[PDB]
Amino acid sequence: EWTGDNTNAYYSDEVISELHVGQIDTSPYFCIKTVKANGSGTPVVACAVSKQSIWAPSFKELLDQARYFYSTGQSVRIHVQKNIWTYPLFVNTFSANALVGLSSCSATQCFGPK
Amino acid sequence: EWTGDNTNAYYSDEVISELHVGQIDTSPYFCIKTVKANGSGTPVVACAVSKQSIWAPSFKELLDQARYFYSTGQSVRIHVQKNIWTYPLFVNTFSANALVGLSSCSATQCFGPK
Amino acid sequence: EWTGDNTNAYYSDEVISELHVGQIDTSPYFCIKTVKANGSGTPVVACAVSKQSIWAPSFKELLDQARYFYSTGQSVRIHVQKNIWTYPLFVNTFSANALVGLSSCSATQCFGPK
Amino acid sequence: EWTGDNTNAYYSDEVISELHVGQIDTSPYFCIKTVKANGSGTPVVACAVSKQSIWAPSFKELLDQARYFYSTGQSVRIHVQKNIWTYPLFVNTFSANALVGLSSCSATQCFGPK
Amino acid sequence: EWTGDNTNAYYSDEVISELHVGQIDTSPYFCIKTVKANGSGTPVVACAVSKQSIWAPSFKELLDQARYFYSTGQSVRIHVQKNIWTYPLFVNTFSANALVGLSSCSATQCFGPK
Ligand SMILES: CC(=O)N[C@@H]1[C@@H](O)[C@H](O[C@@H]2O[C@H](CO)[C@H](O)[C@H](O[C@]3(C(=O)O)C[C@H](OC(C)=O)[C@@H](NC(C)=O)[C@H]([C@H](O)[C@H](O)CO)O3)[C@H]2O)[C@@H](CO)O[C@H]1O
Ligand SMILES: CC(=O)N[C@@H]1[C@@H](O)[C@H](O[C@@H]2O[C@H](CO)[C@H](O)[C@H](O[C@]3(C(=O)O)C[C@H](OC(C)=O)[C@@H](NC(C)=O)[C@H]([C@H](O)[C@H](O)CO)O3)[C@H]2O)[C@@H](CO)O[C@H]1O
Ligand SMILES: CC(=O)N[C@@H]1[C@@H](O)[C@H](O[C@@H]2O[C@H](CO)[C@H](O)[C@H](O[C@]3(C(=O)O)C[C@H](OC(C)=O)[C@@H](NC(C)=O)[C@H]([C@H](O)[C@H](O)CO)O3)[C@H]2O)[C@@H](CO)O[C@H]1O
Ligand SMILES: CC(=O)N[C@@H]1[C@@H](O)[C@H](O[C@@H]2O[C@H](CO)[C@H](O)[C@H](O[C@]3(C(=O)O)C[C@H](OC(C)=O)[C@@H](NC(C)=O)[C@H]([C@H](O)[C@H](O)CO)O3)[C@H]2O)[C@@H](CO)O[C@H]1O
Ligand SMILES: CC(=O)N[C@@H]1[C@@H](O)[C@H](O[C@@H]2O[C@H](CO)[C@H](O)[C@H](O[C@]3(C(=O)O)C[C@H](OC(C)=O)[C@@H](NC(C)=O)[C@H]([C@H](O)[C@H](O)CO)O3)[C@H]2O)[C@@H](CO)O[C@H]1O
Repeated sequence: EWTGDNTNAYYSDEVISELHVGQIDTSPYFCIKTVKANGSGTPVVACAVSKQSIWAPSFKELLDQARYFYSTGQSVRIHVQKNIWTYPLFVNTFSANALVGLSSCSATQCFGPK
Repeated sequence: EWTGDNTNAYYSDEVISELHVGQIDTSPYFCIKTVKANGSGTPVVACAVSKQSIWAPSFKELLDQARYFYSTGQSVRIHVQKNIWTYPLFVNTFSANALVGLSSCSATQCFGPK
Repeated sequence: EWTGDNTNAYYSDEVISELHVGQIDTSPYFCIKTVKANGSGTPVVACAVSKQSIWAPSFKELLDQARYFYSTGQSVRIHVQKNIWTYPLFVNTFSANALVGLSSCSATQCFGPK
Repeated sequence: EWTGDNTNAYYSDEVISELHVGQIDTSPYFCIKTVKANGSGTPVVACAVSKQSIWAPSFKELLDQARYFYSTGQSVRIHVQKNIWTYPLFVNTFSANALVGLSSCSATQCFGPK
Repeated sequence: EWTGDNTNAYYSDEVISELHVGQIDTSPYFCIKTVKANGSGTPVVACAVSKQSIWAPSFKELLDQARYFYSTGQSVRIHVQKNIWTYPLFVNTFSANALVGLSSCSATQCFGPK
């Protein structure tokens, strides 16, 4: 597997606008909400769950990176894999998207699989 | 279990006003006090204990996130489970509330379960 | 044991004024000096030593918390257990106090045991 | 092996201009892009992969250091070993350069091997 | 062993002016350069190597504390043990000094062994 697999999806020129940390079924997790830097479109929501999904190994790196980009408010590219979380109340509150990568998009092009 | 279970409690539009770190029964722990961003109402006190309660797996994530929101002063929703801690002097000093989640809040929304 | 045991000592409305990191007898350690926010009294010195004393598990959390409170200069309550470190040259340079807790302070109270 | 081995390459007076975090083959990884502080020349891209290459032990230290230099915008020397990554879609998105070191730069000389 | 032993050396009223991270012999390492806050004297160079020397247990604490004082720019006392590193290319790039302690300095004194 790779963040850049064509079976994953991404959204460019986004800003991380909200951050949540919690626990589910023994696993700490976090979710983020992103919106278009320019105010258009519909929010993207994605979550990472410790020790859950094939993306578990990157949980801490992604949590730290989401925090960094959340604090700067800079434009970024969000990489997700759809339809991963199945807990229905969790999905209704957040989404089924697993967060699988984060890329800066500084005044050029987003620096990630494209 | 889940942060968002309706058997937990939450308080929206709060700011983390105080922070404490210590140790109990060989466990590092921390506590936070939150108040409404507008100053109304009664403070909420909640703690996390690294090796105790079903919420122990999220100790480090919650500590880091509480430290972050404390440093920014921004509005949050705090999620707790009531009636968890049992050492009477500890409960007298802080509360029986276990901290189980933290969500950032906009002016109109909080990004977490409700 | 507990930070809040009445056999420990604490000092309210202190500012962390100095910070030192070193190694002793295979153990990284840190020491802080604190002085009353209003100028009265005598400095307090306390240290935490990795993998040494009953307070060992808290070493990392306390070091991180002391760094933060040191960086802000805010008024804190420092909790110690006296007469723990016995290395006489160490003691003479620093103190025999083990650091066992740190609490933020408001105008009227500090957020921790008393 | 050593960051400073003469079989590695380095580029002085660079500014980290992009940062990317993801996962590949069960391993967290990050990539950075740097450009000459004066705008001449062409960008340098290098990546670290937490579980891969002889440089894996330094993954966390390099990621932490990269994030700090990225946040300051200061001029740095980036040290790489060429021709390490082999997955073609990864190489063509980023490069085959393994990141092996990062040095601050004085106004006249960078603090590291040359 | 102790940071404060007779056989170690120290330099007061310094500022950490440069920082380098790398890897050698499978071990992450870092080096710092310090200069007198008042511009006088000769710079001090010292390194820490994760799996090497009797000071290896303090690697991460010294890294974090070096990074802290580097970002604040405040004046410090740097403690070293001389003639530790032996690989000639490394010593000639950096120094044979092992970093063994860091102490905050006020205008009149430093908070550490002397
Ligand atoms: C640039 C211009 O002249 N006019 C833009 C127009 O290009 C906008 O269309 C988007 O532009 C951005 C530029 O970075 C992207 O190219 C975007 O493509 C993606 C994206 O990177 O966000 C590709 C992505 O594809 C994949 C395989 O993941 C799309 N994701 C999915 C699941 O399909 C997303 C997604 O559709 C969008 O992000 C919105 O959700 O787009 C272009 O679509 C256009 C957008 O309003 O406005 C002009 O100003
Ligand atoms: C409520 C129920 O369904 N059954 C109760 C059960 O909860 C009672 O309480 C726990 O019993 C266990 C023994 O199996 C423990 O004694 C526990 O005490 C501690 C603990 O060691 O876990 C003491 C601890 O105090 C200190 C100084 O650390 C408490 N920590 C704090 C911060 O207060 C913890 C903590 O409250 C719990 O671990 C949270 O889950 O509890 C008892 O609370 C049990 C016996 O008293 O009987 C049942 O009927
Ligand atoms: C070299 C050989 O003996 N036979 C070749 C062989 O090149 C092809 O197999 C690939 O090439 C070698 C075989 O060991 C590489 O090790 C590579 O393995 C990885 C690895 O898992 O370590 C693949 C990995 O790709 C992914 C998606 O993770 C590479 N990672 C990246 C970011 O590119 C790493 C990495 O390059 C090295 O670990 C660097 O040290 O190598 C094998 O997949 C084989 C066709 O499969 O053809 C033979 O001729
Ligand atoms: C203006 C005036 O009235 N007096 C100063 C006078 O204080 C100077 O003496 C130096 O002052 C600084 C104050 O922090 C230090 O005390 C310095 O001593 C050390 C030091 O702490 O840096 C002690 C150290 O000793 C040991 C055993 O490590 C010395 N290190 C070594 C390996 O020998 C270092 C080192 O020699 C210096 O830091 C410079 O590299 O000095 C006092 O020497 C006095 C001379 O500077 O001039 C007046 O201005
Ligand atoms: C009695 C006699 O003949 N020699 C001893 C001897 O024990 C000491 O010399 C060390 O002994 C072995 C021989 O290699 C060590 O391996 C050491 O080499 C390294 C090491 O691997 O630990 C090499 C290393 O170089 C690299 C590229 O990693 C050195 N690291 C650096 C950054 O220079 C380290 C390092 O210098 C030491 O580990 C620090 O403790 O050493 C030989 O140096 C000799 C002291 O050097 O004392 C004699 O009694």
